[PDB]
Amino acid sequence: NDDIRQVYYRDKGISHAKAGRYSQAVMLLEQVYDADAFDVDVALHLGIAYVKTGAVDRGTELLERSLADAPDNVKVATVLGLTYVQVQKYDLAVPLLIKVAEANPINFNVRFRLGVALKNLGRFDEAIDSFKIALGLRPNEGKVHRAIAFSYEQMGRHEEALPHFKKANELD
Repeated sequence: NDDIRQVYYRDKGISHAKAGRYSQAVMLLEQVYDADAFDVDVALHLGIAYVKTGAVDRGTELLERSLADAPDNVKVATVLGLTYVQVQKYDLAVPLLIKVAEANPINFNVRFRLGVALKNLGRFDEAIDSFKIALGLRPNEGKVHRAIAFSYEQMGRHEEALPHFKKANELD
């Protein structure tokens, strides 16, 4: 039968998604995804693959349905949170990325994107906090020194900004 074939496309699809083979994931997972037999692992992996292959609205919507179906799933909160940052819905990204950072404290990208979201919302002290954690993870990331410098500057904290601007220029 096709049911066992179907199981094979599903797992291979999910595995393409996880490896960053996003086009191949879309090709496989479109053939398995079923909206009235909803499987959150397929939905979440096809969802991020859509966002990555340019079908941003279609993917966001699958990610949002995944969030409705599985409110505690950290993988969904990861891909949806980072997608909201990519589309500038900073509002909606913050709660999601906080929860993921609490669950995976050495996920650098999540911590950084949380800092970015907070910054763009004008929550500079919170932003700074997240940027210091991001620098503890990767002390030589130029982009974090630049973001934290800007955030300290926005608050009038020039003394604290200055070595971060010097470091971003050293790593440049």
